[PDB]
Amino acid sequence: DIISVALKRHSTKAFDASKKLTPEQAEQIKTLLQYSPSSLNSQPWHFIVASTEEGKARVAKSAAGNYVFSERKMLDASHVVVFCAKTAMDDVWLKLVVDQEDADGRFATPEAKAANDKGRKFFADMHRKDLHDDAEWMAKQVYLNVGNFLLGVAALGLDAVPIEGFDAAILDAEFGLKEKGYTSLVVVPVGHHSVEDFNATLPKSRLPQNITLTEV
Amino acid sequence: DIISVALKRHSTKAFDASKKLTPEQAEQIKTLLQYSPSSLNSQPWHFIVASTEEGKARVAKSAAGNYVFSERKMLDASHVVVFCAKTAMDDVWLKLVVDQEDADGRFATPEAKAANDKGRKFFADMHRKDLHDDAEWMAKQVYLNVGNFLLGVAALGLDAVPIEGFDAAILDAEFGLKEKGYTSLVVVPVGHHSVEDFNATLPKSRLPQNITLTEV
Ligand SMILES: Cc1cc2nc3c(=O)[nH]c(=O)nc-3n(C[C@H](O)[C@H](O)[C@H](O)COP(=O)(O)O)c2cc1C
Ligand SMILES: Cc1cc2nc3c(=O)[nH]c(=O)nc-3n(C[C@H](O)[C@H](O)[C@H](O)COP(=O)(O)O)c2cc1C
Ligand SMILES: O=C(O)c1cccnc1
Ligand SMILES: O=C(O)c1cccnc1
Repeated sequence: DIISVALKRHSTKAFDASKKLTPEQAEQIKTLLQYSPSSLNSQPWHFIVASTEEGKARVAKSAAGNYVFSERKMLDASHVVVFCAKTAMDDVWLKLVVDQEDADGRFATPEAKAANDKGRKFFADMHRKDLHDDAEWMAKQVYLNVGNFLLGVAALGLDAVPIEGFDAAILDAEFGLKEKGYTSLVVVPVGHHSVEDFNATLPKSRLPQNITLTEV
Repeated sequence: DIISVALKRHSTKAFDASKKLTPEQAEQIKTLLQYSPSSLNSQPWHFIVASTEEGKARVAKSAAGNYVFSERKMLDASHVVVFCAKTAMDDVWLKLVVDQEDADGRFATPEAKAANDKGRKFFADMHRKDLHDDAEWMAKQVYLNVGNFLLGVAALGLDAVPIEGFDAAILDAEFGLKEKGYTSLVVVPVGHHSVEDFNATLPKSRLPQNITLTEV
């Protein structure tokens, strides 16, 4: 039951450095990142999946100094995913999405294809020119992906933790993201928790529905 | 299996208005909204769950003008969730979260509780005072919740569609959100697709992982 999963998952505070994902699980986590939905199917994202110790070290540089509790989590875990957002929306990226939709056989005619591209241009241009929010709007889609991912990995029976506690500037420069047109937003170490994870046996806490939720 | 679910879910273009959530399902979707994770467990969110004809109509007012093709989706679905973000953060909201954690028994001492509050203040204050990004940061958490929700509902065997195509100004005023300190971001009709959902029988399209994903 997916509710069981939601009610039992937690942010892992410590991972077992000897516990690695199976080859199949590593396939599955990539599938989840890929198939997240997104406004307009714009998919405005890059993922860095670090599974080597050298790889994870490069990511963990972003936590050295000020985020050092995040460091252990990034280094101990089997796989560390950096979620990145496109910085500006390029008409090349919109073309590449609609051509992918076409290749997959989503459009019955070229009329259908041109109409999809036109719609996508309209909203994308609205974010950039009008609302001046295209970076933010693209970042929101990455956070949607994160939410999808966390539940997904929890349902696979894997431990994870979302981390905003890292230096985006450091991690960007470590992978040359600014120049490729990306920016790191969230790091998600994935694996199996150790006996040092105090949060594994703590009760979940949420505000009551009568505060957060109106039924009409 | 959750990967099956991720691969099979779709954005529903038309719902069957006769097909209601069971009373149990209506409780389950509320559970998912509440138990989404968030940075600092800040839960900077409100939900409107519209299940009456009256209620859905009030939401569908937001799909005036350019957003007309949203309207059907909002009226025909069994349940329609408006995801709202807090507009600025109040110290009252941070208190209410830490008091909730305490009531749920997450802290062994007052030292534990005071240190959690102070940590939450540190990052929260960083967003408002330094980065001037607290609105955006709270909205990002709401989108994480949306991602969690869409997969969750899909795992329950329910259809849904995320909608950014609505008039947030109209929906806010309809529900007096500005005055209560919220703003609508995403509308998610939930129910069962009809045979007129053209998207139910189309292939899923995503960019290939050789574009989106770097393994290190
Ligand atoms: C975007 C995001 C950022 C987070 N950053 C951190 C982090 O830097 N360090 C950490 O220990 N937990 C982090 N968390 C975990 C949260 O504190 C956690 O989701 C929240 O307290 C709810 O608990 P749960 O995830 O165990 O249900 C983050 C959560 C989210 C959603
Ligand atoms: C934030 C968000 C906003 C969306 N808004 C709309 C919308 O207003 N109308 C619509 O029909 N679909 C909307 N979509 C659906 C997307 O087009 C869909 O998620 C994407 O094409 C991928 O297809 P799938 O959800 O079937 O996998 C939205 C998706 C997201 C993530
Ligand atoms: O994905 C869509 O079709 C979409 C996204 C934003 C606004 N209107 C439509
Ligand atoms: O939730 C946390 O633990 C958190 C959030 C932001 C930054 N550092 C920690």
